[PDB]
Parts: sequence; C-alpha cells; structure tokens
Amino acid sequence: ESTPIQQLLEHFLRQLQRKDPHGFFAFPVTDAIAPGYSMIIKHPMDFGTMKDKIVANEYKSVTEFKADFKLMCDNAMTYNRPDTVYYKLAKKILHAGFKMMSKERLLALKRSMS
Ligand SMILES: CCn1cc(-c2cccc(C(F)(F)F)c2)c2sc(/C(N)=N/C3CCS(=O)(=O)CC3)cc2c1=O
Repeated sequence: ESTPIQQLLEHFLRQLQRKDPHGFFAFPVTDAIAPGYSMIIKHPMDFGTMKDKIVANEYKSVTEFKADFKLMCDNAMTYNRPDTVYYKLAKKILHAGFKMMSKERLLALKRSMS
C-alpha cells in the first residue's frame, strides 16, 4: 500500500503530467528518437521514471521530487533549441510546477497538516 508522502507526490505528478497530453515527457528519451541524447544529457528523467520512484517510496521529501522534476525540464531545455515544442513545453511545465510546489504553498500545506 501507500503512504501520505506518496499520495502527495502522486497528486503533484498527476497535475503536472496533464500539461503533456501528447506524452513527450512520459517515458525515457531514446538515442533513436533524439540523436546524441545520451552524450549530451548525463542524467535522463521522465514522468514514468518519477512515478515508479514514487511507487517505490524513493523520494524522502518533496525537495527530492522537485529535483527530478526540474531535471526533466532542464534536460529538455538543454538538448532542444528554444524555438521547439519540446523546449516551450518544458518551460511551461517548469513554470507550472514551480508555482504548484512553491515554498509558500508547501508552508501553507505544512500549516494545514500540523
Ligand atoms: C521532452 C522529452 N523529449 C521527447 C522526445 C520524443 C519522445 C517520444 C516521441 C517523440 C515524437 F514522436 F513526438 F517525436 C518525441 C524528443 S524528440 C527530440 C528531438 N529529436 N529534438 C531535436 C529538435 C530540434 S533541435 O532542437 O534542433 C535539436 C533536437 C527531443 C525530445 C525530448 O526532449
């Protein structure tokens, strides 16, 4: 079964993945679909890998989850040119998670759960 932190992270993940309806961020980027990806991007990340990590209870904190989320977005903005769908979508998703998981919103959540 599940734990409170897992339920919270699943919620954040679900809200974020809704902004990627075509699934560009859904599973690991292959070298076949992105030439040279593994050369340029040393630490790949995607929503599916993150979900698996939530299920395995690997995130000890929201900070650890936010780090992988930011990594996924940063990889897409690093490997792709600014005028691409991937870069623009990564920037939109990053802004959404930054707002959703802000320190201020997390403080308020903490206060409600005291
Ligand atoms: C956002 C993660 N991600 C995902 C893909 C991707 C994955 C599965 C399926 C598809 C597709 F079928 F819709 F094409 C794309 C790709 S593909 C790709 C790719 N070939 N990017 C090039 C775009 C033009 S460029 O910026 O000049 C050079 C990199 C980058 C990513 C990516 O970061």
